[PDB]
Amino acid sequence: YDIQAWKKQCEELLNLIFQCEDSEPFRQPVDLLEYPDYRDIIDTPMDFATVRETLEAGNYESPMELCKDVRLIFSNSKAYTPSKRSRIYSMSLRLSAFFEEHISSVLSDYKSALRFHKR
Ligand SMILES: COc1ccc2nc(NC(=O)C3CC3)sc2c1
Repeated sequence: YDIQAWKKQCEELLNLIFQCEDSEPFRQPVDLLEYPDYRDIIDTPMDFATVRETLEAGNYESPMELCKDVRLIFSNSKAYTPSKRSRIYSMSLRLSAFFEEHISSVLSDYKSALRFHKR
């Protein structure tokens, strides 16, 4: 029932994501010189370095907020892809499956700890 445990769990999951070759396109903000129309489609850019920096600055209050930003990385990829068969989008789908598989226990444990705190 540790209310704070999610933070280090998220740090470790981000470390695993950075070791995945599938995270390459998502490690830093999308390069606007490479994709000049990116901001005409995507209103809120997001990337894993921004997520890691937000976490390390103490600017996430819960793992749900971190999960919302990670999911935005994947929805941006889906919105920007010209095809569902594109390389970068295909990498985003595998990385999303990996992330969802690992974040589920983090969210469950945190929500359970909060419920215990308010019992
Ligand atoms: C910024 O995130 C994405 C997501 C999907 C994505 N699909 C792409 N496709 C191409 O470049 C084709 C050779 C023409 S570039 C790209 C970039």
